Amino acid sequence: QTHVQLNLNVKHKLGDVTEFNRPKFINFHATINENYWDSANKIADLRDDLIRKYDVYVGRETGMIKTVLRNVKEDPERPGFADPDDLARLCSQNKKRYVQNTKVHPYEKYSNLILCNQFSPFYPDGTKTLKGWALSQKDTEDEPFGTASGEFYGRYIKEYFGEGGESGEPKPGFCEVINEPLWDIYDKPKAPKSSITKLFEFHSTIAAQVKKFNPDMKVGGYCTAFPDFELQNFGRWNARWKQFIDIAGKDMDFFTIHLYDFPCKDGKQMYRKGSNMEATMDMIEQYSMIKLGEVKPLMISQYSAQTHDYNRKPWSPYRDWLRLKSTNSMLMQFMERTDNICYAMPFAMLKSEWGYNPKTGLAHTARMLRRENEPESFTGEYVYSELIKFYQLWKDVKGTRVETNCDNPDIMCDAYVDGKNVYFIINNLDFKPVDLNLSVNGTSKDAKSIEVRHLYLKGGKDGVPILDVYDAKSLDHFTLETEATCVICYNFDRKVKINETMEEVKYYATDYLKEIAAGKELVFNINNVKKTEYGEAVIRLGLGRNHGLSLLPELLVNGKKVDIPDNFRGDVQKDRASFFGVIEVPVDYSILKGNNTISLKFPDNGGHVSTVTMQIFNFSNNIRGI
Ligand SMILES: OC[C@H]1O[C@@H](O[C@H]2[C@H]3OC[C@@H]2O[C@@H](O[C@H]2[C@@H](O)[C@@H](CO)O[C@@H](O[C@H]4[C@H]5OC[C@@H]4O[C@@H](O[C@@H]4[C@@H](O)[C@H](O)O[C@H](CO)[C@@H]4O)[C@H]5O)[C@@H]2O)[C@H]3O)[C@H](O)[C@@H](O)[C@H]1O
Ligand SMILES: [Ca+2]
Ligand SMILES: [Ca+2]
Repeated sequence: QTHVQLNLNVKHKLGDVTEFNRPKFINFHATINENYWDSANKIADLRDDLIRKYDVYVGRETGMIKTVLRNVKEDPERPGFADPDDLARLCSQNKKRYVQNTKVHPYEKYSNLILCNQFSPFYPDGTKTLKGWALSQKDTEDEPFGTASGEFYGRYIKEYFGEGGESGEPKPGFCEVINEPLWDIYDKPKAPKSSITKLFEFHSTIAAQVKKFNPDMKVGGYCTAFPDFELQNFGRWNARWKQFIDIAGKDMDFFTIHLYDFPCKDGKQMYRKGSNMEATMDMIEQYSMIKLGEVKPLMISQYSAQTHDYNRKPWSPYRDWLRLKSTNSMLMQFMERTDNICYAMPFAMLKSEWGYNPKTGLAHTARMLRRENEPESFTGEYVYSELIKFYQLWKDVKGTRVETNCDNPDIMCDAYVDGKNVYFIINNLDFKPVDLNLSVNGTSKDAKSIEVRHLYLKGGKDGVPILDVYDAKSLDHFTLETEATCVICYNFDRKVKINETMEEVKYYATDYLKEIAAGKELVFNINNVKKTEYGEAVIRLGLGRNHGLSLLPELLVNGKKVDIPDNFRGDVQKDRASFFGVIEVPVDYSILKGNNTISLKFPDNGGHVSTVTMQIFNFSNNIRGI
């Protein structure tokens, strides 16, 4: 059995973050004003049900800005620029419509918009708009590449947005430059394979133009489709994210990526959830520290699963389950880095009727709503898809984060205390059920009631997701299903007393990305580590190696041997072309100092140590009783 401990009197602080952030995490890729809320739905007031009743936030939108770009007239004085007057006119028309849409104004408190451009025709590669002109492709001293695209974006923001309600739509919280650009530039079928660094330069130019018109706006990039750093023996890292940080990092307010699991790509299962995404995120942070001297806030503006083998099929509950299980696991991992994550948005749209293709009968593959007669036909009124089960599972969850421990790296856990209520969340990265033994420490009182919520798959492949919700008299043991999540809600007679603190601090090494040779010591240094009397620690070894090569180096920390566990977070990456993941290594706190030397020695040749970082967990008192 796996032992899962909730220390509900011990605050878990990370930076200045001590609380669950519902807007940052419990959200979807929608806006309050899309017209799809207001027709063809079984529920008459769907905003009240989804946004208000479930307390769900928004959002992200790229379609309105695309429509304006594709239809705006060209400046007669400046070939390749949007006409400022016509741009102001189109934006004013849209503003007037927002101003008159008074029914949506009370929902602005649920909205913090991520604005982004779709790749085309915003990227100035010669693609013409519906008006027959292309954004300027110049790259001169006075007109650096992207000047016209940037001016369009800055003017759009200035002209369309107001300050809420009858003054116009609130300004976006975040402006991403461009969606998944290297997919179109380099990786898609028949891509032109034009310059990669030119796209990075373009980001600095866009940021400068947006800020010329809108001085306080936050700009970010590069909104990566598939951040796959280990490919070509880390040549992909070196050509892409490394260069983006070197070229544009200083000009970005935030970094942004997309993270998708591949549960079914020609029958293969290639996951990011677990150790792989830990390696991706650690590498961005570590190289940002080396080059920029600071970790940049990270946005994940689309995440969950891409379901290739089901993307030419009609809707099913099973396809929704594939998305659900990736969402829950990735969310837990983003919650662990809440101090350096500014926004994480599951890729689920409200309705996306525009994505229905009548030639094939295929609807959009990531919808909160589906028509009642799907999958047989795209007819009938809209009802919730199975993706609503995510928001049902996470309903009410809020409060001050408290310490949890689960002695199986395939089991992730977290917990939040909201007055009398405690939410204990447990997620399974393993591909079988896991029996859990639960301990709740730090109070002398038993809970008044326990509500168990368990989201799992019934019936195997092509089965259905089930959200079981029930009251329990006690919960000392619980079997968490394959890739499942539970949210256990404890209700107490009186407010829970939080009287200790565990402060987590993450430390980076002085260097990174070292080639592995057999028998050759690799030395990393992690310095200025602050210790207290009582604490715990985890060393984080990012390894990128071909299959068959050892993931069990000899590890010395300050000259002392430290064992590496056989088990790490998530799957062994069998169907991936190589292993890329962080191996988390508990380390005796007494071995650590302020300046630390971490030595690795492998028995075999090949691959890299991508990063070595360390989490320190410092206690306010002897909370373990050692
Ligand atoms: O499209 C017009 C429409 O856009 C709407 O806004 C879009 C904008 O923000 C939300 C909407 O979707 C986003 O784009 C994503 C979306 O189109 C999904 C599909 O639902 O696709 C995602 O990209 C996919 C596609 O291209 C890159 C990525 O993967 C690709 O698949 C590949 C496989 O085919 C292959 O076998 O394997 C490789 C890996 O090796 C890939 O997996 C492909 O599926 C998009 O990110 C944003 O564009 C707007 O709201 C509307 O008004 C209207 O403008
Ligand atoms: Ca990309
Ligand atoms: Ca990449």
